[PDB]
Amino acid sequence: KIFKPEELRQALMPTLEALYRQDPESLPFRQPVDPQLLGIPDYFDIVKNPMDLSTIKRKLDTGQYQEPWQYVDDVWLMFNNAWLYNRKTSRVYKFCSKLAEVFEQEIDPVMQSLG
Ligand SMILES: CCOc1ccc(C(C)=O)cc1-c1cc(NC(=O)c2ccco2)cc(-c2c(C)on(C)c2=O)c1
Repeated sequence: KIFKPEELRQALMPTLEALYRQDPESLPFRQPVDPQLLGIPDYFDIVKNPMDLSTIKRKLDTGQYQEPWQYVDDVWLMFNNAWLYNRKTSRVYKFCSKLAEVFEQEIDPVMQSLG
């Protein structure tokens, strides 16, 4: 179907806020990765399509998504980037896995209610 921006925002924002409420696990993901500020200069050699919570939130707030799977795609892109770049034993990788667990619990009833 065709989705109105306000409809997508009201339905999907709670799933995004569930990620933000994870503390400390959302902290690596709330703003875009700046490899200079973080001291990880090889980041963009590995992560070619960056994504983060602030970008997703702004896109959802300002109507940049036409349909809900575009939002889901961006969330998983953020997770996949972090699992690709960070080592399996690293703190940031483990934090990512926690966010993905939360997202999987929240997203399916919302997607079913949408469409
Ligand atoms: C270099 C190691 O950091 C990273 C490496 C890789 C990635 C990714 C997303 O692949 C992200 C980080 C990372 C981590 C944290 N915090 C913690 O790990 C933490 C908090 C408490 C305990 O541990 C904050 C920020 C951060 C940002 C993005 O914007 N601001 C502002 C920030 O502070 C970035």
